[PDB]
Amino acid sequence: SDGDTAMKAFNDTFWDPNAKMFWKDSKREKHQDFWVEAELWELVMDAYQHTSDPALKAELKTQIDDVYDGTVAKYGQDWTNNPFNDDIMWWAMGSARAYQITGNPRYLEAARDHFDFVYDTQWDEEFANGGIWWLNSDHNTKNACINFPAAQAALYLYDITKDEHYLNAATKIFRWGKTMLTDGNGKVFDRIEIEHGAVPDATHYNQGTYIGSAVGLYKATGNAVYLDDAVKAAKFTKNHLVDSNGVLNYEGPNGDLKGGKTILMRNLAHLQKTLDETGQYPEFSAEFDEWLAFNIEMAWSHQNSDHIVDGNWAGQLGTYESWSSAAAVQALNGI
Ligand SMILES: *[C@]1(OC[C@@H]2[C@@H](O)[C@H](O)[C@H](O)[C@H]3O[C@@H]23)O[C@H](CO[C@H]2O[C@H](CO)[C@@H](O)[C@H](O)[C@@H]2O)[C@@H](O)[C@H](O)[C@@H]1O
Repeated sequence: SDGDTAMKAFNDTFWDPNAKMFWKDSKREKHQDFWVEAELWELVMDAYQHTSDPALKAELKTQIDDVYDGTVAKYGQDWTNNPFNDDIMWWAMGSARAYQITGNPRYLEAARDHFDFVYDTQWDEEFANGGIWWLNSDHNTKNACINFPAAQAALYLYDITKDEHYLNAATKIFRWGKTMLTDGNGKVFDRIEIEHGAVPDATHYNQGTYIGSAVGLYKATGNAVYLDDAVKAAKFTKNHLVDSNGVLNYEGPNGDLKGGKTILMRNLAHLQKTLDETGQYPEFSAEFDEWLAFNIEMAWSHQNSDHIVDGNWAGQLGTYESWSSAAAVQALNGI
């Protein structure tokens, strides 16, 4: 469908061309959190790939560079002092994508140096036979929100570099996460803690990065089991993390989860594209396409007069937030 109207509205409402960052909300008092800015960077990249408007395309090309420059101006070039390994990995993954799109070597160095720091210092086999720690300050839990994004980042690095080290990393992370952070049936657990074990709370963004890593590992290897793993996690999402009418849930008020549909929709588009160009899971592909279209139309129907959609897609039409509002824009820029 049209993703151009939604992307331009999002930029008009939230982009700060002075700081080269998105505002956190329409009160324009604070810029977006560090990790979420990486996900809005990926949204700009997805809209760049989706649009057929050469004017908007050229604007988004410049914006891909600006989002990086604005974050580096505030946080510096070296993010390895951030205690959240997931914050570092969201940026390493965005930087890998920026290189795939542009070939600007600065984005390969940012991706590789941040990925290497996390994988080389935060992968551990002492606890639970594998997995990356959530934090580099304290080691108490290993989480879906670092492990699956790390597998995805390693798969982008393998595509760019052809260095089998990165496919090895992706495979080891994903196999460990499938074993320790899922039920084997498509449900992705939040985390596994040293004292209390697995925490089997499922969320949009952890289903999403699991599906994206499984699809990426299917594309790298040709092994149909990884695509089956992705389809099971997609089916779980469609059958559990929805309301009684099939609309994806609103996961607020938690600020990190409120915009999680953005990451889910990005990765569900990857799966849709792979099913469409392979003839895999034909009955599911048709039902998946109908359910995605239903959700995207519900989101479209929830737009305000400025073409901004808050994250409560099933609810009635205040201050708008860039992370909650990103999910509809992503949904309309599927690649
Ligand atoms: C903790 O994570 C917050 C965020 C991440 O969302 C993000 O990856 C970011 O880069 C880094 O700053 C951290 O909270 C997340 C949400 O926790 C709540 O929901 C879950 C799922 O229902 C629940 O299990 C928790 O108890 C919280 O109620 C969580 O997804 C992360 O794993 C971290 O625990």
